[PDB]
Amino acid sequence: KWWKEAVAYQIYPRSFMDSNGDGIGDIQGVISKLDYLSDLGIDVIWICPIYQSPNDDNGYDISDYKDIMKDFGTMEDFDELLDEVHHRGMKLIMDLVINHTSDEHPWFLESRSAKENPYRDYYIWHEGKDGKEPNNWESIFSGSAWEFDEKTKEYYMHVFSKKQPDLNWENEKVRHELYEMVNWWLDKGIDGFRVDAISHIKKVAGFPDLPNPEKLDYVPSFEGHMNRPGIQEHLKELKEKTFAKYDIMTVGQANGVTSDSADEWVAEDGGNFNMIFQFEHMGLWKPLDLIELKTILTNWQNGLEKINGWNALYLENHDQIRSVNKFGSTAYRVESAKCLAALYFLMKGTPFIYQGQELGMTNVKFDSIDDYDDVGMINYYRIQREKGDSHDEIMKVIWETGRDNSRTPMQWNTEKNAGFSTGNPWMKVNPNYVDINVEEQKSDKNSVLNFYKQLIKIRKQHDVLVYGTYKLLAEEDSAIYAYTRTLEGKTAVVICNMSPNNQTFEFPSSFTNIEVLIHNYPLDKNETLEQCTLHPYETRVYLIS
Ligand SMILES: OC[C@H]1O[C@H](O[C@H]2[C@H](O)[C@@H](O)[C@@H](O)O[C@@H]2CO)[C@H](O)[C@@H](O)[C@@H]1O
Ligand SMILES: [Ca+2]
Ligand SMILES: [Ca+2]
Ligand SMILES: [Ca+2]
Repeated sequence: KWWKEAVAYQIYPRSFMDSNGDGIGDIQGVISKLDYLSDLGIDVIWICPIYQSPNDDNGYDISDYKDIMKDFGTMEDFDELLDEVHHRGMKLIMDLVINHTSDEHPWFLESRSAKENPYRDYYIWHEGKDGKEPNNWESIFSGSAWEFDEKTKEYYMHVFSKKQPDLNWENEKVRHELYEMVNWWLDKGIDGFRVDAISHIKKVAGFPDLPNPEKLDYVPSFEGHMNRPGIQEHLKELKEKTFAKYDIMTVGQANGVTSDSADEWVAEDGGNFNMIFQFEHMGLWKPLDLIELKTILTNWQNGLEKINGWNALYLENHDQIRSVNKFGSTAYRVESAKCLAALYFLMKGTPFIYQGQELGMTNVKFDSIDDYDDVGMINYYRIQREKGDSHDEIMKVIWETGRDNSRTPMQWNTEKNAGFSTGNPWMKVNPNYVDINVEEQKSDKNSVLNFYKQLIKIRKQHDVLVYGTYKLLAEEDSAIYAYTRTLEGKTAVVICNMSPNNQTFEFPSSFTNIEVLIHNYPLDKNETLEQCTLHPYETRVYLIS
C-alpha cells in the first residue's frame, strides 16, 4: 500500500549526471542530485541497470549480477547511494534482467566452450536446419534470433542483441541460481524491482517456424516467445522463491498482456507482480487518435478495478520517444507537457516520471548514424540500407520512433552540456537545453517542473486522487479527455483539452463546494463554470464535495 501511494521516478544513469568528466553518467552523479528528487516529492527511485556490462545494450547485457558497472562506480558507491536515498525518505528499486545475460557472462563463456559442459543448457542451443538457422525467427533488434557458434557448431538464441543470449528457464539449475541472486540483492535492503522483458522467458517448445506470408528473411517472432502459455508456472515460482519473502514493490515489464488478460499478472489475489508496465497505449503510430487512447487507458482502469489490480501509470521511459512528441505538440510544448502530465498522472495507479519528462524535454534530430547508439536502430539502419532504403528514409524512422530520443543527457542548466558533464557526452545533448533546463524551471512558478511538483502534492494531499474510482466522461469528444475520480464524498474532475486548439466544453456536473486544485492557464475572470472555454492543451482539475 505504500507502493500504491508512491510516485516513482525512473533514472537512466548513463545520462543522468556525470560526476567525473568522462561524458558518462555515474552513481556519484545520481547522489549529487538527490536533493532535486527529494524536493520534487518523489517516493521511489527506479534506476536502470547498473551492473557489470559490456554495454552492447547499455546495461541490459549483464556479465556479473553482483558487481557494479565500471563506468558507474563501485559497490561502495552503490551502498552510499542506497544509504543516502533511504536517509532522505525515499526508496530504491533495481532493474532485474533475467531473460538473458551478456555473452561475456561466465555462465555463457562456459556454456559456449564445448558442446557438452555443465552450463550448456543454461542457454538455448540448437543445431541449424538446411545449412541455415534452426528456425525463421527475427530478433527484436532485427536480423536472426540465432547466432552461430563456430566452435560447437550450433546456434544460440537471442531475442534481443547478439551479445544477449537468452537464459533457459526450462532448466531448474538456472532458475535456482537466479533466485539466489535475486534474494542476495533483496537481503541488502533494496525496495524491490522493475522486472525486465519478463514476458519473454517462456519459449514455444521446439521453437517452431512462424508463418511467413510476406516472405521475409526473418519473421517478427513475438508469437514464439512473448507471454506464451506456460510462463505463469515460472513467474509463480519466481514470486514464491524471492519476492513474496520481502516487503517490496515489483513492477513487471510485460509486453503482450492486455487489460482482459492481466489477472495472473497483477490481481491482488495471486498476481505475480504488484503492477506491470503494459504496452497497449505505446504503439499508436498525425492527429493522435484521442478516442483510441481513451478506450485503451479506460480498459485498464476498469479492467484492473474488477480484479483488484493496480496500474502502473506512465507515458515515457528509456524505450520510447518523448511524450510531447508522441502524445502532445511541439507547437505547444510547455502547455501540452502539463496537459499530458495531469492526464496520465491522475488516473488510478502508481505514476512513474521518466527523467526529463518533468521538464517537457523533446525529441532530438542528429544527422549522422554515428551520433546514435541504440543497437536496435543501428541494426535497422544497416539492414534497410542494404535493402535499398535511403539515408533520409531511415533517419526519419529513427527520428520519429527511436528510443535514443529519450537517452540524451538530462538538462540541468545552460552551462556546457547542460551541466550534465564537463567532458564529451556519450550521447550529444539536445541543443534545446538553452531553453529547456532544470535551473530555469525551478525559478518559474509556471514551469513544467513546478507543475509536476504540484501534481505530486495534490495527489498526496487528497486521498481521492490515489484510491478514487475512475470514470470516463465525454467519450465521443475527439478533443477533450475528461474523467472523474470518486471516493466517498469527494469527486475530482480532470479535464484535459488534448488538442492544439481552443475548445468549448460543458462542465460535466450536485456539489456543496468546488475548488480548483491545479490549472496550467491563468483563470479567466468572466468565464462561467458551466461553459468551459479551454485554451490549446489547457488542463484543469476541480475538487467537488
Ligand atoms: O533487455 C532487453 C530489452 O528489454 C526491455 O525492452 C524490451 C521489451 O521487454 C520487449 O517486450 C520488446 O518488445 O522490446 C523492448 C526493447 O525494445 C528493456 O526495457 C530494453 O531497454 C532492453 O533493451
Ligand atoms: Ca562519469
Ligand atoms: Ca518446463
Ligand atoms: Ca477561457
